[PDB]
Amino acid sequence: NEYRVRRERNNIAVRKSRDKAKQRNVETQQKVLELTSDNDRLRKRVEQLSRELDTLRG
Amino acid sequence: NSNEYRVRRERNNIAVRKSRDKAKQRNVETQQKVLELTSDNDRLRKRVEQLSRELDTLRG
DNA sequence: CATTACGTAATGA
DNA sequence: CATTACGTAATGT
Repeated sequence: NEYRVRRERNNIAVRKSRDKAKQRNVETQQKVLELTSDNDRLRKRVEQLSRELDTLRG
Repeated sequence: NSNEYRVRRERNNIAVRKSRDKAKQRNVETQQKVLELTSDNDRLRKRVEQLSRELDTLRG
């Protein structure tokens, strides 16, 4: 009957949506980790370049 | 007290709504953090390049 | 107490 | 079809 096949299609889609949202969350936390170490390396670079500018003698 | 099953269910349904609200807010705040770090890394990269061009200009 | 998989029905327009 | 909120039950996330 149509009811059971519509329900099974949705039951499959709800699982798929949930697995996909779990995937995006892992990917988003990865992204926060990569952007944060990039941020820290860029800050080290700025500090080091600023210090050279500030102490250049010629 | 009487009907402990319904007491526990009523309290758990509260915990569940609370947990789901919090998870949504954690999700928002994480996306905002990605935005923030992305725009800050952009700013930091322009700074590295503008400092570098200044050193290049001064040294040769 | 907080967290999460499950099936369902509504939303989406 | 994809997404979301719900209440339940199991479980220590």
